[PDB]
Amino acid sequence: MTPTLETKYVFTITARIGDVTSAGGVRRIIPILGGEVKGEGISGQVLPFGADFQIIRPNELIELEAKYAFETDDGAVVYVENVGIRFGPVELLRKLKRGEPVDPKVIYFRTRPRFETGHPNYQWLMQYLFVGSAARHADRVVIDVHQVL
Amino acid sequence: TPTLETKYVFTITARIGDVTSAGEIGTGVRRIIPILGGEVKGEGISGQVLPFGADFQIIRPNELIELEAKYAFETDDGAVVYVENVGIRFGPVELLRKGEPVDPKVIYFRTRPRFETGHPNYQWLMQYLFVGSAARHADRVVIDVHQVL
Amino acid sequence: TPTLETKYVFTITARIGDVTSAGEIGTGVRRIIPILGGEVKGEGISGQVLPFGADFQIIRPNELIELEAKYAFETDDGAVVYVENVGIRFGPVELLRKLKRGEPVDPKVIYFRTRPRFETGHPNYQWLMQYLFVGSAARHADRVVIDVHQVL
Amino acid sequence: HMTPTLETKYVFTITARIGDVTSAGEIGTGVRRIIPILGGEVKGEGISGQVLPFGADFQIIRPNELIELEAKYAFETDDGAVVYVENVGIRFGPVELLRKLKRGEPVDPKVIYFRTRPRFETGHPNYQWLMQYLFVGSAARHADRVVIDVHQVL
Repeated sequence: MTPTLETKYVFTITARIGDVTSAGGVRRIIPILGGEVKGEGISGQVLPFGADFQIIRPNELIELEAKYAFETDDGAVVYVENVGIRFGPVELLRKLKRGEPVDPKVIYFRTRPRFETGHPNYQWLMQYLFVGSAARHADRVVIDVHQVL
Repeated sequence: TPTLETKYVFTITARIGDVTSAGEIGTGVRRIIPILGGEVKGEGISGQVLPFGADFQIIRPNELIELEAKYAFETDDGAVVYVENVGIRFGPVELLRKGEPVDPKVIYFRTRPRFETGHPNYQWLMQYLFVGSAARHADRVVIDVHQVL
Repeated sequence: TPTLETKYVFTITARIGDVTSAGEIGTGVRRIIPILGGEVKGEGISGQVLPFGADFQIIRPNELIELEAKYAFETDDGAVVYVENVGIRFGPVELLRKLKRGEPVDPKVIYFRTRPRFETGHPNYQWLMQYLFVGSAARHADRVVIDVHQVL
Repeated sequence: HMTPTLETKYVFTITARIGDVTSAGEIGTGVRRIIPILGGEVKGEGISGQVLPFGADFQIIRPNELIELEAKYAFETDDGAVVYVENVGIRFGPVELLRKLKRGEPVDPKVIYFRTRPRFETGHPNYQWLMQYLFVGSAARHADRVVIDVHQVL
C-alpha cells in the first residue's frame, strides 16, 4: 500500500502588490500594500506593510519569501511567512515578468505559509502545516491555503 | 473549491541517536537528535542517508515539537542530496510523553523537506515543493515524501 | 591573547512606523515594525533607505528583543542594496519598559547590537558581501540609527 | 561629529575537529558542501567544554570561491551546561590560497579572511550571558580542525 497524503482547502489570502525594486542570481523586493483573507471562520484584511523578498534563479525560477500580517474581524493579528516557488515554461515566465496576463493553471506556483498568533481561536494555524497554491496577476497574488492533514 | 494534487515519491528513514538537551531557553526546550544513517527508497530511487547531521528541535510549553533536521543522502547512481526538513509534531499530551511505542496514525507529524543537488536526474527535487508525513519510533524516523503538484 | 579589528564604515537610519503586535506564540511576543524611509550615510557610500520592508520581532519573557529587519536602500551610483539586519536589544528591565512607551533613553546605557548582511549586483559595492559587519545601534521613537562597522 | 566606536573583548576559543567533505554539487548559486563536526574543545576563562560528536558545517562555495559557512553543533561544559552553537559567516582570500586550503595544504590564517557570528542557546544559569550579547568569531582553517576565537561584542 503506497503512502497517502490528505489536505483540505481552508482559506484564500489575496495580497495586493506594488512596483518591483531589483538589487541585481537576481535579488528583488515587491511591497505588499493590502488585500484580504476569506474562508470558513476567517475573514480579515492583509495589513498595508511587508514585502516579498525574492531571488530569481538563472533559469527564470522564482524563490519567494514574503513576510506580512493580517487582522481578522475578531481582532486576531496573524503574522504570515510565505515561502515557495514559481516555475513553468520559460516563455510564460517572461510574460509574467512583463505584466502580461498568464493562465495560473499552466504555471507552477506553490508555497508553504507559516502563521504566528497569540489569539486563542486561531491557535490551529500554528498546529498544522499548510501548503499554498497561488496565482500571480499584475496587481495581486491569490494564495489558496490548504491544511495538511 | 480550490484543489491541490500531491504524489508519493519516496520514503526517507533516518536512524537517530541519543537526545541531547540544552535546557529551557526562554522559548521552549532546545534539544538535539543526531542522525546516524538510514535509507531512501522509492520508484527508481535507492540511497543511503549519510552518517551526520542532526535534528534541532524546540519543544513548546504545550508539548508541540518544532523540527529542523539538516542531513544528506546519496543514491546508488551517485546523486548526493542535501536535505533540510522542517516540521511540527503534535498530538494527545500522553502519547507525546510516550520512548515507548505509539501508533503514528494518531500523531500529527508533517514536515516540509527541501532538497539541494547538482545531479542532473534530481533537478526536479529543487523545482517542486514537497510535504513529508512522518512516524517516530525509538531508533528511527520514517518520512514519506510527497511531491506537491 | 587573540585580537579583533573593526573599522567604522557608515551609518544607517531607518525611519520606523507604528508598532503592530500579533501576541503570544507561547515562546514570546511577535511584533512588526514597518520601515517607510530614511538614509544610509558615510565615506564614498551615500544613499536612501526605501519605504518598504519591516522589523519583525520577538520579545522574550525576560524582555530582550530579538530583531530581524529586512529592507533596502538605493545609493547615488544607482546601486540597490538589500539589507538583512539580525540583532538583540537588552538591558535592565526598567529601561526596556520605557523604550516602548516611547521615552528618550540614552542609547549608551542599553545594549543594542546587530549583524547587518548585504546583497548587491552593483560592481562597486561588492565589498559589502565580502566582509562581516556589526551594527551598534540605538533606539528612538520615530527612527533607528545603525553604526555599521566592518570586521577585519 | 565623533566617529562611532565598537568595543569587543576576547572570551574563548572553540576548536572543532572536522570530518571529510560531502559535496551535493552545483545548486545554481554555488556549490553545496557538508563538513561533519567530530568533536573538539571549548576554552577560555571560566569556560571549559567539549564539542559534542555530531553536527556539521553546511556550506556554499560561490563561483568566486567565497565560502558561506553555516555550522550547527553543541558543546557541553565541565560543570554541566549544554550549549547549542549556530556559527554563520564567511571565508574568503586570494584564490590560490583558498585552493591550497581545499587541498588540505597549510596556510597562515592571517592571509585568510575568516569571520563568523556565533549564536548560543543554553538553559544553564551560569552561561545565560551567552544569549545576552552578540559575538564575533575570527577563525582558522586547518586540515583536521577549525579554531574560532570568540569575541564578545560590547
